Amino acid sequence: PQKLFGEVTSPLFPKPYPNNFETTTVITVPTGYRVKLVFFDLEPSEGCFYDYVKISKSLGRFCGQLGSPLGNPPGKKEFMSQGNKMLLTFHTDFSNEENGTIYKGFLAYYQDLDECASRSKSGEEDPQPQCQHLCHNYVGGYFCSCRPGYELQEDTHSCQECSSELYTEASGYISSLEYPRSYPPDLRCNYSIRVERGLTLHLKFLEPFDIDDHQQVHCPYDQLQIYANGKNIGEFCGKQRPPDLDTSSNAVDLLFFTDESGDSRGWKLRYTTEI
Amino acid sequence: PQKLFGEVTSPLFPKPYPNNFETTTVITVPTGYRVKLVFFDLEPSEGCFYDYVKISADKKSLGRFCGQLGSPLGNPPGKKEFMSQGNKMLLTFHTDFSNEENGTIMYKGFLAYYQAVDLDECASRSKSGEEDPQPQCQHLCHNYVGGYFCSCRPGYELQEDTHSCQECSSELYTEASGYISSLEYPRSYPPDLRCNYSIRVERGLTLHLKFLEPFDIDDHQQVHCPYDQLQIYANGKNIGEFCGKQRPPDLDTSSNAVDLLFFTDESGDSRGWKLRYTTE
Ligand SMILES: *[C@@H]1O[C@H](CO)[C@@H](O[C@@H]2O[C@H](CO)[C@@H](O[C@@H]3O[C@H](CO[C@H]4O[C@H](CO)[C@@H](O)[C@H](O)[C@@H]4O)[C@@H](O)[C@H](O[C@H]4O[C@H](CO)[C@@H](O[C@@H]5O[C@H](CO)[C@H](O)[C@H](O)[C@H]5O)[C@H](O)[C@@H]4O)[C@@H]3O)[C@H](O)[C@H]2NC(C)=O)[C@H](O)[C@H]1NC(C)=O
Ligand SMILES: *[C@@H]1O[C@H](CO)[C@@H](O[C@@H]2O[C@H](CO)[C@@H](O[C@@H]3O[C@H](CO[C@H]4O[C@H](CO)[C@@H](O)[C@H](O)[C@@H]4O)[C@@H](O)[C@H](O[C@H]4O[C@H](CO)[C@@H](O[C@@H]5O[C@H](CO)[C@H](O)[C@H](O)[C@H]5O)[C@H](O)[C@@H]4O)[C@@H]3O)[C@H](O)[C@H]2NC(C)=O)[C@H](O)[C@H]1NC(C)=O
Ligand SMILES: *[C@@H]1O[C@H](CO)[C@@H](O)[C@H](O)[C@H]1NC(C)=O
Ligand SMILES: [Ca+2]
Ligand SMILES: [Ca+2]
Ligand SMILES: [Ca+2]
Ligand SMILES: [Ca+2]
Ligand SMILES: [Ca+2]
Ligand SMILES: [Ca+2]
Ligand code: NA
Ligand code: NA
Repeated sequence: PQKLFGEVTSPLFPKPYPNNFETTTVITVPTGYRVKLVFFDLEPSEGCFYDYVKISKSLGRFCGQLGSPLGNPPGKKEFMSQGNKMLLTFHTDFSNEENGTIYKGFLAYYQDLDECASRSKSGEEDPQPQCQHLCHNYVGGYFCSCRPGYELQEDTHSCQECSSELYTEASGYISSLEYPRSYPPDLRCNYSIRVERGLTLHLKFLEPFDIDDHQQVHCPYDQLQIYANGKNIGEFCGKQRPPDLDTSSNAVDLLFFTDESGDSRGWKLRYTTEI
Repeated sequence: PQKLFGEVTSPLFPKPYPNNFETTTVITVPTGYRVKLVFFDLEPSEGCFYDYVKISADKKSLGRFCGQLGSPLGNPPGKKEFMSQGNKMLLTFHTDFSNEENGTIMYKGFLAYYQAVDLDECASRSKSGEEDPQPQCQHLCHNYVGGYFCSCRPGYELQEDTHSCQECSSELYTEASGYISSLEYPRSYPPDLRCNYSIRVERGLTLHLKFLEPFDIDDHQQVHCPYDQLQIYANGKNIGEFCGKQRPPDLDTSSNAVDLLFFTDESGDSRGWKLRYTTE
């Protein structure tokens, strides 16, 4: 159910616990949270065979009076669960007169984290919430966010096609995915711009340019084809920047033909207007 | 109202921002909480005079910055977390009349996110525990969603302020053998208290008594017990005004019911007293 916090009396508190008893109380804090727990007048015993409060994978089993040394006394230390569920167990054997010739009990209190905080043991072995770029530590679970562009559909894990990234402004910057790091392969991209009618576009490339090339046949691996006003104007590849050009039109289409194994760095560009 | 999370767009996003503009968006997450905020394509400038985004917590200046992302020496913010002291967040967006720098006329804007992570004053204590308002607990406290409350001494529950953790009205005991001590042994006793601990055993028995060490009640050596008094009423009548440093001796009650009473001074130096009782 819905449990902010609560109090667990050992049954009959503060009147002593009845001997011969084993009752379990189970916390169910809201799912996706961690529980907190603090306070113990019971019978000490080495290893707590006589009496013990078993509490949780297993946290511990202890017994004993508060200010008593060599009685395994638990105290008031915090201990957080990994998941939404907490488990208490109370066991008192038949004798509260152990070490005989004839204990009140215990009254405690109970009350979240995010796997982006420290990636407990690994990122790809537990049920994968992790993200390559980043994630956020919030109250109410955890969601993801990546390097800007598309918003990584429903799973929010992967950080994702180039259908139409739109741009209808005069001058802008366009870079390949994740520049200057190695470019992503196996992509058929289209960057299209239709500028306000009555202009041509002045173009100026930048370095280091990087597309894996072949010096015997130009651009078998990757291709960078440029379609002007509806027609083909160049298949570029290599490492050194091609020279500046003028379009003489008000609208264009750019496309990217990449390989299936990326070693190179990429390509970055700038475009301006002139009347 | 009810605000889990949300995003603050520079007006007209992703289309560029209109110059001559100053719009302020204020987060009001539920009270008793903190806001968290992370992401910026704006105009860099030394000191962010041209354009700047001015942002602050409860009642304190966080910062004012600007500049493009991969730009050094532009005071660029990034996506770093910054938590408020309080429940209310304050964003301010300022654009001067000129974004047209280098003869190279223009920035998309900014699209951010804010959350409502709780705060629990039992987690830490900024500079001290006794200097911040309503010091909720001396002993311990609890870290919960919606603030923090306290509780002490499994008897009474620390009246209205829920700060102090203090009275001995009637602490009852109807068991055979038990241990009784002054409050907070072996440490020094609280003075100025009129306490009454009484026990009535099932009829047909007497009670054997055995003190424990070291006994301590502030005394005077010429006339006994001026500051503190330890008066003991058996079967309804008085049996002793005891004080000093050495333990009194064992006794036999000869009754099925008794009454204890304690007269404290208003200044404690001693430690206290501990005892054990059995049946016959
Ligand atoms: C990269 O991305 C660009 C994006 O623009 C893209 O260019 C676009 O190509 C497509 C190709 O399908 C064009 O779509 C249609 O093209 C029709 C051409 O007709 C010839 O070819 C047909 C076969 O495809 C053939 O059947 C015909 O007989 C003829 O031979 C055209 O008829 C059609 O017209 C509609 O256009 C728009 C919708 O885009 C409608 O609305 C108008 O929109 C514009 C703004 O876009 C404006 O605001 C107007 O006011 C508004 O009315 C319109 O009413 C028609 O119904 C349609 O155009 C795209 O037009 C073309 N985009 C352009 C020209 O801007 C590249 O090809 C991509 N590169 C790739 C894929 O490699
Ligand atoms: C420390 O704590 C003890 C408490 O144990 C306390 O002793 C208590 O003193 C008071 C005195 O006010 C007793 O209360 C009543 O005493 C009546 C005596 O009557 C004489 O004195 C009156 C003035 O005090 C005077 O007006 C009369 O005319 C007369 O001269 C007595 O009659 C009365 O009887 C009622 O007792 C109980 C309520 O206590 C009633 O209910 C019963 O309760 C028990 C369990 O408690 C059980 O469940 C029964 O089934 C139930 O019926 C009953 O009906 C009578 O009406 C009442 O006793 C306390 O009794 C007395 N407690 C004792 C003796 O245990 C000390 O003074 C304290 N010391 C401090 C504070 O320093
Ligand atoms: C166990 O026996 C009695 C309990 O009646 C106790 O007094 C004694 O000290 C105990 N033995 C120990 C502590 O060795
Ligand atoms: Ca027992
Ligand atoms: Ca979370
Ligand atoms: Ca390559
Ligand atoms: Ca501006
Ligand atoms: Ca709190
Ligand atoms: Ca004294
Ligand atoms: Na690249
Ligand atoms: Na004391």
